[PDB]
Amino acid sequence: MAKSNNVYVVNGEEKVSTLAEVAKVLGVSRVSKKDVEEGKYDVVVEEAAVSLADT
Repeated sequence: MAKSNNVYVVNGEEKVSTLAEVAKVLGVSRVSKKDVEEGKYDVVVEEAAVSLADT
């Protein structure tokens, strides 16, 4: 994940401001900021409108 206004896309679906969203699709428990920092999966991070950035 919950950032100021940095939001993600649930593997190309819904937009949520917390990586717990993708964890649903990724079949994982609570994949969070480690995904962003370690680069686990191809999740996109952008303020509000994502799916074309991944900051």
